[PDB]
Amino acid sequence: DFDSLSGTSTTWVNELGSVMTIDVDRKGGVTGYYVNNATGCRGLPYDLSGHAHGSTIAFSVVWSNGIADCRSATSWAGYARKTFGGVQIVTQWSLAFVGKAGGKIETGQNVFTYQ
Amino acid sequence: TDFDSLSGTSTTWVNELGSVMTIDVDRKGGVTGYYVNNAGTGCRGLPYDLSGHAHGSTIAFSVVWSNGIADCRSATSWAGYARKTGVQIVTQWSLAFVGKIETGQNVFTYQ
Repeated sequence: DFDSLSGTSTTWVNELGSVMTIDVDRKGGVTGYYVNNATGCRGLPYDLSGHAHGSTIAFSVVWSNGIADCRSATSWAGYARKTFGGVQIVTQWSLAFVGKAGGKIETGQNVFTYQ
Repeated sequence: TDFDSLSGTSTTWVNELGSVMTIDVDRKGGVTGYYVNNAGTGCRGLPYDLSGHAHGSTIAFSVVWSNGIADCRSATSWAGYARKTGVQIVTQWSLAFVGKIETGQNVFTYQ
């Protein structure tokens, strides 16, 4: 349950080796940071914010940190899935970026495992 | 113009389903405000908090559908870009509920 992360800091990794550390407060506020391993802005920390309640969570990263700006933003929505024994976050992500052709939106799936 | 131009401002946007959001962009591009689902659906006609971040021409924000009044056991995230046509935000959304995931597109029109 995301309410069980109240007052904790936890690190999670997805199938690409992208990592996030999320702090969930007593009201379900989510702060932390994300390191992308996919793409541009690889290996640098980006600020992350969102919210969790019950079995669902959502969080956002803008890919600009004052070092590398990938002219893009990603948001994730997910649900908690308990594993034999652990808990994973099963997400769908939305990506927006501005390139030569202007704005483009993309989508995919990411599963985050608790470390 | 782009989201940097909204720093220190509060603005209202309406999507093609007639749902409404108000976004407050702080001086560092933090986004806070409220979302009202008007679609059909649960958690309808009540403000939910939204949070996210904006920089340049892109924005990302999310809503967890629990506000201490109605809980729809779900979370929606949007990522989008600002487009001049009027100014619109073209978004892709992801919705996670119960566990299942749905996706779609919303276009928000500045009021």
